[PDB]
Amino acid sequence: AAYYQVVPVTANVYDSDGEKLSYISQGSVVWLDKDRKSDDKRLAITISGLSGYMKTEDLQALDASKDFIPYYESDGHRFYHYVAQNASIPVASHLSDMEVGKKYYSADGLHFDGFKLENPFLFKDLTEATNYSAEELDKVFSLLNINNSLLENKGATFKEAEEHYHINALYLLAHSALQSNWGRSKIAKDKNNFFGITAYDTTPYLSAKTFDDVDKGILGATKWIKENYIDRGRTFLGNKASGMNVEYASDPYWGEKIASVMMKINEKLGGKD
Ligand SMILES: CC(=O)N[C@@H]1[C@@H](O)[C@H](O[C@@H]2O[C@H](CO)[C@@H](O[C@@H]3O[C@H](CO)[C@@H](O[C@@H]4O[C@H](CO)[C@@H](O[C@@H]5O[C@H](CO)[C@@H](O)[C@H](O)[C@H]5NC(C)=O)[C@H](O[C@H](C)C(=O)O)[C@H]4NC(C)=O)[C@H](O)[C@H]3NC(C)=O)[C@H](O[C@H](C)C(=O)O)[C@H]2NC(C)=O)[C@@H](CO)O[C@H]1O
Ligand SMILES: [Ca+2]
Repeated sequence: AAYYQVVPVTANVYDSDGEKLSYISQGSVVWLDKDRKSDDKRLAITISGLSGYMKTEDLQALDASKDFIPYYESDGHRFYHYVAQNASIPVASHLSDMEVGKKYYSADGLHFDGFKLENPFLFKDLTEATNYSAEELDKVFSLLNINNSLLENKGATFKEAEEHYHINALYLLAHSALQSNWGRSKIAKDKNNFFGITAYDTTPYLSAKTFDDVDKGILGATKWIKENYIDRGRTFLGNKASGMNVEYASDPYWGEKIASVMMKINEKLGGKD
């Protein structure tokens, strides 16, 4: 088959030596790589920029004529990634080379047969500060109709976290928005944990770290990200080949999702970044 789906909760991706390169989530769809050798035990695959090997034990073959395969599609204004059958995210502006309503396929969301995307937020150095002020960040809640968020009116805390830890506050807002449903998930409300800190796939709620209050949750999560990712040379969102997404999340499109939120916020606030 050309496409395979991940069966267990997570599955590893390996190099030719059998060394672990990353891990990907249940239901993820990987492409068979016909330029490398597969055998009975391991398939040469590509996923979210990463070319490696997966155990056949962890995979189920798909039929693209009846099973969902992730794809990209333009509405004539934005290009969307269908990451699941009923969920899309905007990744880029429409390019004249895109046919509206045509499904496109890409192993990295950057290289397509007929055009190339820039996803600048996906590769932006997260140690560079946002050009948004605390007051501008606070405006996003009204502009994106975000109701009942624990993060409302916390722009000043995001900017303090940026000042102190040298981590982009637009990224911190977008990461908390995506990971905790704008500070409305049960982990957010119970644990003041807006960033999925130690929310492991096997037991996400139980494993998630606890913080004392909303401000200590924003500052403590920022500290944790700085010490565990930025200071260890993971300085951009990325994908399964490089960046924070290699280790931070099993979801192969975690980085693309956060970059999409950054893109949406930046457009609403006037394009300063
Ligand atoms: C279309 C769209 O936009 N959809 C949105 C939707 O995505 C939103 O929902 C949110 O989705 C997120 C994924 O995109 C999901 O992310 C989860 O987040 C945590 C943190 O990122 C992550 O946890 C990782 O788990 C692994 C284990 O599986 C750990 O790796 C282990 O670490 C051990 C110790 O270091 C090590 O011994 C083990 O060997 C290793 N295991 C493996 C297999 O390698 C990670 O630990 C790392 C390595 C570390 O210590 O640094 C751990 N990361 C961290 C930082 O702790 C999950 O993988 C990830 N899940 C997926 C599928 O990616 C959000 O989940 C949150 C946390 C939650 O469950 O509440 C999810 N949020 C919600 C609210 O559902 C959605 C929001 O509503 O919005 C949609 O629009
Ligand atoms: Ca190696």
